Amino acid sequence: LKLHDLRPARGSKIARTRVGRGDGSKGKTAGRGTKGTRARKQVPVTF
RNA sequence: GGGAUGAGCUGUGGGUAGGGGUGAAAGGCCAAUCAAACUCCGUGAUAGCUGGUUCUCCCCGAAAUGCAUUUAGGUGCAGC
Ligand SMILES: [Mg+2]
Ligand SMILES: [Mg+2]
Ligand SMILES: [Mg+2]
Ligand SMILES: [Mg+2]
Ligand SMILES: [Mg+2]
Ligand SMILES: [Mg+2]
Ligand SMILES: [Mg+2]
Ligand SMILES: [Mg+2]
Ligand SMILES: [Mg+2]
Ligand SMILES: [Mg+2]
Ligand SMILES: [Mg+2]
Ligand SMILES: [Mg+2]
Ligand SMILES: [Mg+2]
Repeated sequence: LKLHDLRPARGSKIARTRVGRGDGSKGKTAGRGTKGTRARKQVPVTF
């Protein structure tokens, strides 16, 4: 009853990771680290 | 300082247009840009390259080696 009583099951929904938002999280390279290809592009699986 | 009746200078009007013109030839000039003008479009071209990437705390925590490579400042797999 009463729409203000519905809550999702625990573990069903978890917040997305925002990756370029300061030093306390994935800071500036956003997990990329490198200076090479992988810092700006993807490497094809076939290469 | 050079020429200053000459292969002179100059006005007005016109013509040659981009891998094309024009050049007593320097790759010179073609609207302050020229070893291929400019504008718009393809187009948010591509760049193994440079730069940038924004709030917090808790736990753990490297590598800079091997192999191969049109490879050596890149990448794949292993190692961590
Ligand atoms: Mg910073
Ligand atoms: Mg990562
Ligand atoms: Mg890398
Ligand atoms: Mg490096
Ligand atoms: Mg950087
Ligand atoms: Mg593909
Ligand atoms: Mg004319
Ligand atoms: Mg020459
Ligand atoms: Mg000019
Ligand atoms: Mg041209
Ligand atoms: Mg060309
Ligand atoms: Mg296209
Ligand atoms: Mg520790």
